[PDB]
Amino acid sequence: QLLHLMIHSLYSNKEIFLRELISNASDAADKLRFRALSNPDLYEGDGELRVRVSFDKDKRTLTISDNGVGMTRDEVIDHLGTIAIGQFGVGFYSAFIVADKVTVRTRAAGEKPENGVFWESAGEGEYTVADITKEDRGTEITLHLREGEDEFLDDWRVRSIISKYSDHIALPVEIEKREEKDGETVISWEKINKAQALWTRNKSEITDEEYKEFYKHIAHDFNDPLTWSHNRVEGKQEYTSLLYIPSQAPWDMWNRDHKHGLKLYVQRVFIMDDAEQFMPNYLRFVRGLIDSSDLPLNVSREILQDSTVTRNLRNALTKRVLQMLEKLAKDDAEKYQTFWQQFGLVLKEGPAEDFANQEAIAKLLRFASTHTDSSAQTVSLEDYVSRMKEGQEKIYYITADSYAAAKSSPHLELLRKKGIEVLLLSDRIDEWMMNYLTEFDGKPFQSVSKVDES
Amino acid sequence: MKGQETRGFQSEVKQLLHLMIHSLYSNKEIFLRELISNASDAADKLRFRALSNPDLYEGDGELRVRVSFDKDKRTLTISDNGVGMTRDEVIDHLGTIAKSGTIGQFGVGFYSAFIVADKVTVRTRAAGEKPENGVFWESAGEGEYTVADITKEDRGTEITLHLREGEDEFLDDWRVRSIISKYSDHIALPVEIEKREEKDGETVISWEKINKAQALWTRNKSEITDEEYKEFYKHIAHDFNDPLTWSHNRVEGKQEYTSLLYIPSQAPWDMWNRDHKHGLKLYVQRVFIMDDAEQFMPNYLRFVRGLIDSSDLPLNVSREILQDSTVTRNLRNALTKRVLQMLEKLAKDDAEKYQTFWQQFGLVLKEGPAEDFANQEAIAKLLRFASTHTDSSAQTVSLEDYVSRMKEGQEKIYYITADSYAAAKSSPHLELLRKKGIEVLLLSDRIDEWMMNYLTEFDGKPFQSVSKVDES
Repeated sequence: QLLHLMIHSLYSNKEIFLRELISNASDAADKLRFRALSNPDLYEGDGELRVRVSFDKDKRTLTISDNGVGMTRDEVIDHLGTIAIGQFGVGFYSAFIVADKVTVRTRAAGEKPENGVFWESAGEGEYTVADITKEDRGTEITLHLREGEDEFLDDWRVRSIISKYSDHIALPVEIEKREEKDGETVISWEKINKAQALWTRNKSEITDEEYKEFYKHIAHDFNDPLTWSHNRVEGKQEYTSLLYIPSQAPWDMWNRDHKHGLKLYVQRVFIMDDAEQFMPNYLRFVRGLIDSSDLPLNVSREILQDSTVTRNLRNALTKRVLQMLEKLAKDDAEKYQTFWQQFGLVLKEGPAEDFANQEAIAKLLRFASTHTDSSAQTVSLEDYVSRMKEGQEKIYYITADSYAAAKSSPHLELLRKKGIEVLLLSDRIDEWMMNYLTEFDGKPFQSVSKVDES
Repeated sequence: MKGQETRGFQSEVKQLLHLMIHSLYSNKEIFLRELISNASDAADKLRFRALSNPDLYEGDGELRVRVSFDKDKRTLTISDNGVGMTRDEVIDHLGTIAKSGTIGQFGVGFYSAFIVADKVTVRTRAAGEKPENGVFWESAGEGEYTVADITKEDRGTEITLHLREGEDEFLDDWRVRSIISKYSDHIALPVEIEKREEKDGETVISWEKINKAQALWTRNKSEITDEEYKEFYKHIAHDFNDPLTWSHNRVEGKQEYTSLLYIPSQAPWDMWNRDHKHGLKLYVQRVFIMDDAEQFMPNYLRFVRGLIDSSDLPLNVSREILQDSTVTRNLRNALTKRVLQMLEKLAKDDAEKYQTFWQQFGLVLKEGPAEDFANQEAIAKLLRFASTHTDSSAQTVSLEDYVSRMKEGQEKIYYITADSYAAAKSSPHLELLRKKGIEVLLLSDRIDEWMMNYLTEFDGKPFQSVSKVDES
């Protein structure tokens, strides 16, 4: 039970806990830097945010300490007391793959050090909570390594790993550096981290693993993105965007209770997650961030809804997704087919929602067809067009509930006989979509079906 | 259906779950991969018990797995004709699962399944049993299951998922046909999908193979995709991680066999265990013999996963035999060399992936210079160290690299031994050397010490250290 299912689902990469606590640190710092803008005292001492990693080979413990927003006993109770922010939970329990005891100690931002929180668990089922006095604010996680997990006690190996999960993080990730220097012990801290907000760096110098690690960072997805697009704009609109396209559709995609939007930053200051006013509905699947100069620091989820600057930004961002997608479509056909398998049904509600970009959208669509006796929705409108017979004016299509149903079940033999190709639309939404996508490249569509004799 | 009896209760639940569902939403299409891999295995086991009793095939000797669905009923079936299940194997394996709702992989599959289906039904009959001993099984995957004895002429297992709503992609021909094609390109057992067709009033059913159906290692290197390889690894190693590289080789002549050997991206949680799980997968004349056959690799390479098809071994061969078998010894030696060539290559083609390998297995590989003198030289090149040459603790120093950087007139390879990279770096009395400017390997692994008592020289050059044992 405990063993198997995970030894294969999560234990795959037992380093997972590490690329989470660090991610949590990179977010706790963000929140703090946002509160402290208008409330300097929160920094109460050190304003140089960083996450520190260190180990005690003798005591067998790895520690990760950050000085960000820290937590409240309620915030803690909430994440670790699940059943009789989110990543912290995953990272915590995920740590047990490599640890038999994980201990947390945190004191909140702007709080009496006497209001610190202490939470511990030896894995199993019994935890330990306690109010305590924590001097420096932030969160500190101490792991007690199991036998055989001594790789997290080797300066080299540990350093190396940490790198793999922070080159994309802006928060400095410092590693302890003791050096036996005359008599006493000189304790230093050097940073492994390049420490610059990813979207801030020049595309030229960002590795693919960095873009990929960064996607998993903001989207909270174990999978890699299919493509992305990094763009910096100046002038009319001044902002920086970095948008992704997953490779697997999230479970909450087909729900009224979403998970969509872009991560919003203003003047490099974090504002909120899931700013849904930035992408139209037919692009719910896009993930990414936007860092605007033209938006106030005090923007409201409410403001963006009636915000013109936002609509303008949304329109611009919309076209980038469409370009990204077409570039993918020409650059790597195999991944686009993946895209289409995961999101084709979401993209089909675009012709009725976005007609300024209708042509573009239509080019990204794929269809099943008579041109191959398979149901592979591999056919593109342009392809269809290129194969039309001389004298053919219309793009023919049939609608049904099944590929099968629409294939040899209708009355398309006249067309078959004339050697004309017929799109075989068979998705629940196709019928509705065809009310808005009425012509492509100057050639109008037309269905086959019953009842019609002028 | 006689004797329908419902069985309910057990008592366990927490942490684990939420953690898994998190990863079982990462890919709901996975349950399909499991069932297909399962039928693939429930097929090799039938072929093993085969020759010892050719009557188990009861007619159909063409093993396969059929996938089909019914949109109106919202069902998806994955029936194979492999070995099957005994009422007890059923209750034993399928019971535990149903009890913790809300061998081995036989669970991931059904678990992910329930995420997708609000009901899974399993009609089965183990090979070599009267059609009357057919076992039925079902469960809303809530807390209780139902069992009954049914009659199933057809041997094998017939799993059926009733799809939850919103899970319509699994009733979609195109859609379903891909995933299958995705999780079977690397499988030998044929994977067929139903091809229904109404012929003038009637409805004729046929089955078309979507699968290539060739044993991966039986195909030419050229023809195999880098992806088919990676997926084949996961299938036999049970490791969701891609491997770093591999080595496919078909040897003809004096030694008739084929070998596919991989080098995992990460050390499992049992590398340093006396309850291992280490060994290759043995095949004889293409027929599956056994798993984790540790008699084929030297202990210092226990990290290697892969398989082997011997043409010089009897369809008998047992662990006990391989152990005392000459043919085997010559193979372990042959494979050992191939692993080192592979490793040696990796170091050349991708200094970065090799640095991963080092990181993951460097310490296991350090036992080799003293447990295999015959190859001590090759092994010595593969090792990597943290020298003074760069102000870093990174273990990126080749011993060959070292032979280079050696002020003329120098003939010894110098090294320090410490408990930490820290100690080793300056804690000693290095100065004298630092002055004359000489490269010094900084060793900080517990095993290093043991190793330096046997690793005497490398490139004709002997090793000399800068010792210091200061304890009152």
